[PDB]
Amino acid sequence: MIYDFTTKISRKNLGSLKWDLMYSQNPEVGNEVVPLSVADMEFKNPPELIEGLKKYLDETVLGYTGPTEEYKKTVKKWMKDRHQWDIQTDWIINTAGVVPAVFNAVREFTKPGDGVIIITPVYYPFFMAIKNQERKIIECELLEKDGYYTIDFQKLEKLSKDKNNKALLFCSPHNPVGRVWKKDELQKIKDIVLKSDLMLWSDEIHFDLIMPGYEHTVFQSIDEQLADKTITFTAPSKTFNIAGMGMSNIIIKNPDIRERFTKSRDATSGMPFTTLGYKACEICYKECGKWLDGCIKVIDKNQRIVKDFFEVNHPEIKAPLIEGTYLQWIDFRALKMDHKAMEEFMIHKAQIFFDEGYIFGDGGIGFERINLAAPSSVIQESLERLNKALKDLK
Amino acid sequence: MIYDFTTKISRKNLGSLKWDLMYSQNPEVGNEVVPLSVADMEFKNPPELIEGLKKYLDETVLGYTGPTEEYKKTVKKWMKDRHQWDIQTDWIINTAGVVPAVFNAVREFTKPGDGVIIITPVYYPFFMAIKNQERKIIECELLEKDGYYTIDFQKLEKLSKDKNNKALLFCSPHNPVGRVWKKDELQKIKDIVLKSDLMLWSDEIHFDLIMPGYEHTVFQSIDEQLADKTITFTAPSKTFNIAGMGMSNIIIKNPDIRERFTKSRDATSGMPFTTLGYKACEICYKECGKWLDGCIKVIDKNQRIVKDFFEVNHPEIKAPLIEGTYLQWIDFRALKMDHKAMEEFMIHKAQIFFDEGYIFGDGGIGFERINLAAPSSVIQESLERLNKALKDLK
Ligand SMILES: *Cc1c(COP(=O)(O)O)cnc(C)c1O
Ligand SMILES: *Cc1c(COP(=O)(O)O)cnc(C)c1O
Repeated sequence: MIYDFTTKISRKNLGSLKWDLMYSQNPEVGNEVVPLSVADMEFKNPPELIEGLKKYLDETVLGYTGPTEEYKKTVKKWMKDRHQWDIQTDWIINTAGVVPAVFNAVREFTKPGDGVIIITPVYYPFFMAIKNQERKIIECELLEKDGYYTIDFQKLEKLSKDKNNKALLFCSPHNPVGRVWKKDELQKIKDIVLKSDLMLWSDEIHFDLIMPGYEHTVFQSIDEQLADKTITFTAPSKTFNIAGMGMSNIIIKNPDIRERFTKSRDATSGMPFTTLGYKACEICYKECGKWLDGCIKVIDKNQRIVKDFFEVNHPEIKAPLIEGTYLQWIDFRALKMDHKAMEEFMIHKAQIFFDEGYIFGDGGIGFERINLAAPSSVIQESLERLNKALKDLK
Repeated sequence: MIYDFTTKISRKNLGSLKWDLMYSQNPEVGNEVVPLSVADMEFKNPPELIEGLKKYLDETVLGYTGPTEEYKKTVKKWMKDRHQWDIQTDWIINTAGVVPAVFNAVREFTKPGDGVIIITPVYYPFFMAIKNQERKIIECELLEKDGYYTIDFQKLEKLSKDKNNKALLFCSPHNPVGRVWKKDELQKIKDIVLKSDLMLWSDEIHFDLIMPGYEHTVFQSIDEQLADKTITFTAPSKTFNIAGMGMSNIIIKNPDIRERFTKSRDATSGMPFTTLGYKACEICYKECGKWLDGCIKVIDKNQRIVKDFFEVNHPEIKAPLIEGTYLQWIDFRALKMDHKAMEEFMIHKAQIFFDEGYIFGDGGIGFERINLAAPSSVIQESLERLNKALKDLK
């Protein structure tokens, strides 16, 4: 199959939440502008998936649908071959998206007033899943040194000792800083977790999007006792740009926890009957491996394009390479602009639409998250607009 | 076009909930057997839909997607053209299925211990939506005389006086009895509702599947004040056999009720991001009207086959014609077999898989619901199989 990561596509007036958001923020945005905000790709989906879905549409009946044993086997096989992770078919529980699964986790395993620990700054829906259900957000801020983010273990161990805290909501790879947790880091966290009564909710939706050289370790794969009280969220959506196919594979080893998560889901959302969602995931894992390799190559090229751009044109702004995800963390703090001013400038002066750093927590103030999943030429067009805007800003 | 309502299809090992349930119940079931239980059709989807979805796939990106204004106008046009019902586009709230919407209504407009009135026997998920959320199921049993079901207005009024009951969860057309409510019946229910603090939740998922000779009336369309406190559940799933596309259109006129409903949805399932869900509904409404006409004819043709079948071979068993839906209600109380025992007989001796009447409430004990949405030849095969089983039964 021949893949395309070069065609500049347009998603204007097509129901794209990302594009509609851009036009809503700046009605005067040029027609040549492409948003680099929300985490979905500016690439057509894998050809095999599209051809596969069309083939399926000619065979199937779009009725009440559930996962086939083959589907489960395919997900189990992906975890094995791609992550040296041994799971069983009956460990897989499906939800229409990871966020709803997270909301469900909080709903079922905690009560109002209970605390949930998250490492910040981080993917904003985490905050929502907690406080929106009246639970307490317990922040364990990341330590940062010259752009490199690490875990505050002393503080984390302290928080785990607080009986009111019922679980650790973990992001791995960690959005938006692009960290792919090292084995030693995961070991320290594992010890803290097993030492307390904390449950482990590990969101590893970005675990297939790792940059060259780095290695992802499925958290619950390093210890069976840890796995006994862990809920791991996975899905093919971020990997193959199918967030609009709504299908997630939540892995839960413990029968008691699994059955509680399922009961709760069945009272809110219910079981996913989306036939194409099941098939899309199967097709991706079975046939879209080569496409993913090519996608990662382009992303790696793009993070280097960004890094180079600032080293050459505006050295005080830092865009370090990331370890995972296709979301790069750019440090604009040297501009000495508060986050509201930055946002205003990016949207109206540079017409570059990032996911403003501050939305991920106060630790993101001064930073900008750029979506690298676009053609290199598109990234270049955007940086040049920024270039002229920054120069004008003088 | 050439619409196929004759090809006997097989959905074995394809993830069909209906078929898998069948095999689970009778591993020895013959390969010639087709289930007539779960409410999805044993027909392939509308040609226009399939060609439209394939075309859409060649042009779209499967990312985070929301409804377009065109989508909304199309939903509005369908209500206007097909039901003489004037709705506004901002009245439309989307969910991934009607059942989740019902759970949402119960969770947001009532509290634990509150009562929700339902007219039984009825679609079983209704019971679950209430009971599994710690709410009280308040049954208002339908009156039955020679097969025809009517509303017990006296009981409904009595129950409406209990301030603990917060709403009436209505099914129109009514599954599983097949009643399409007359304006006279709806007006009488309305007066009872308007004189109380009862909210109205009208599940009208079957309102496009009306048999010749009858006409559905959207409940909230008969009175503006009733509409002010009514939540109407609609979707294209039952109509075009796309329960596997996960897209429902919940119509809520009142701004405050709507806002609350949406808030409740966002705290549990969030909005549907399904790209194909929105497109499938728009295609069906715009291009699949003729297919639907052909489908209803076969359903009408089949219900008459069932009716005549019993009158000729087992007249003590009654299967009267229905007014709406494609689910026919059969009275098997003349066999004097307790339900659990009768189910056993149907599953193993006759190898006919109905939706056992008792599952819809005690009022269904002794009845069987047959899915008419299948090729006429398939209905005949099934009936002939039960015929032998019945005779041998003696
Ligand atoms: C994108 C993203 C999700 C995905 O939600 P889906 O609805 O399953 O696509 C969950 N977690 C993080 C950390 C993400 O960045
Ligand atoms: C089939 C049916 C539904 C459809 O539910 P979905 O969640 O949209 O599949 C809802 N209500 C009744 C009365 C039905 O018979």
